[PDB]
Amino acid sequence: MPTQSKHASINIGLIQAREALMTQFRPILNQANITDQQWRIIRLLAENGTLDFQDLANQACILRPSLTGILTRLEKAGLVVRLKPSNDQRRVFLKLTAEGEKLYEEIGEEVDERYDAIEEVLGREKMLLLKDLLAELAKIE
Amino acid sequence: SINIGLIQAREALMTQFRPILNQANITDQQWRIIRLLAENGTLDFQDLANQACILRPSLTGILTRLEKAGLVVRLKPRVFLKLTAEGEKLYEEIGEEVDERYDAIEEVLGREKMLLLKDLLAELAKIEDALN
Ligand SMILES: O=C(O)Cc1ccc(O)cc1
Repeated sequence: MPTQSKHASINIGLIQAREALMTQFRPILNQANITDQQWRIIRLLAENGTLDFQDLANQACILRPSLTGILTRLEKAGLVVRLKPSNDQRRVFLKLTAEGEKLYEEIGEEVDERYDAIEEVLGREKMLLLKDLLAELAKIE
Repeated sequence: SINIGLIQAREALMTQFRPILNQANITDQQWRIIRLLAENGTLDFQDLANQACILRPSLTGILTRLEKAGLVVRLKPRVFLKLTAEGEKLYEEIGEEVDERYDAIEEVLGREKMLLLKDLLAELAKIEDALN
């Protein structure tokens, strides 16, 4: 065995943590016919109201051409609508439709159950702390 | 959303470490595997798959290339995996630059916050098992 690095990999910790959430969320998403990437988008559009294409890619962490393809499909499905701003000719905003909002709620409630279970166990204070630290690490640069 | 927060925090780390891994001509997945092997000493294929969060056929491909590069050895003739001498060496020289970038990050957020995050992730993982 070599000498361990000074810092443990926060990266691997982040990856294992999200993957443990996904095994709990995978059957929920499968039944609603929604992928992991699709739900990141759906939950972000619901919670932010709207995001422009560029901000949506950064926050959902999806490569840009792949996001376009996903968006195209979500629009054809009637879940996502494009919003154009009167002060920028190229910039595109995205928002859930009525159908998209309803889908968010019915999936959102199922998903939130595990978040609630963890929160009743870990405590609201710690839960907030974890969310705030992730956001502080994420907003670096 | 802890889910979304987790992936955003990860994407932010990636940007900090990308230049280090690319200069070494190593991918995130390859580095992930090298670290897990280095830090566990020896692992079976399945355990490696689970800890790296990589599906088995995709892992086989990555392992195939790490072996051809002389960094990883399969134990032959359930399959076990181990780093070579060179793989260990690579872990140390890349690992040092990686620790350096972590020191810089820790200076931005603060050591206490970094430790808090590590502690909460560890507590999160132990809640997940308990609930199940
Ligand atoms: O945790 C590490 O080992 C550093 C690292 C972080 C993110 C990434 O994508 C690659 C390496």
